[PDB]
Amino acid sequence: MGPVWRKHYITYRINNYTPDMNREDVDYAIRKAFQVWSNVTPLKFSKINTGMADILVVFARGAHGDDHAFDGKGGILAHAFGPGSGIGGDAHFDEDEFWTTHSGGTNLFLTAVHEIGHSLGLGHSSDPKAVMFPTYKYVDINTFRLSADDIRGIQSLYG
Ligand SMILES: NC(=O)[C@H](CCC(=O)O)NC(=O)[C@H](CCC(=O)O)NC(=O)[C@@H](CC(=O)NO)Cc1cc(-c2ccc(-c3cccc(Cl)c3)cc2)no1
Ligand SMILES: [Ca+2]
Ligand SMILES: [Ca+2]
Ligand SMILES: [Ca+2]
Ligand SMILES: [Zn+2]
Ligand SMILES: [Zn+2]
Repeated sequence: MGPVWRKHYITYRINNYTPDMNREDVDYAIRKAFQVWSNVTPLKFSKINTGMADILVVFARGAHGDDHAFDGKGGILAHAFGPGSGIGGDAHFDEDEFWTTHSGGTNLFLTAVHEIGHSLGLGHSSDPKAVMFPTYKYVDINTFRLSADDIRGIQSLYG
């Protein structure tokens, strides 16, 4: 019962890239994270490099221009705004973390799946198996799957 996008074609743009990973790996992680949600909804996501994207993906540090300042290494890893114009939908990742493609540091893909959930209108789950649970936990990314609770949540918003 949070806000939803009132359309099924949603664009995203990667505003900037963490130096922790190569650009191609950031692109891949974000694309795959969007795919997780498109797989179970009518939503389609297209990356754009120019224009006005709905969801802006940002890596930033500390106080970074909104009311949700980061806290340095550890603690909060990322945050995102629910659907709406402007900053609505945007997903922000704390550059003070060490973003990775793997089990070391903080896995970008898994964190992005969680944040994009918020960008689409989901809140937190109390189900410890849900990607929308409030605390990060590395799982085998090649066997990762949305929980039934996550699928219930997103299908209740779209479709
Ligand atoms: N406490 C911890 O274990 C870590 C430690 C961080 C560190 O020191 O490096 N920190 C967090 O988990 C923080 C705690 C923040 C707080 O409440 O104080 N959580 C986050 O930063 C969240 C913040 C948030 O909710 N943003 O919207 C970000 C977050 C949530 C996840 C997510 C990913 C996968 C899963 C998961 C769980 C079970 C199964 C599966 Cl398949 C996946 C569920 C959650 N990824 O990013
Ligand atoms: Ca936006
Ligand atoms: Ca932090
Ligand atoms: Ca970093
Ligand atoms: Zn922010
Ligand atoms: Zn969250």
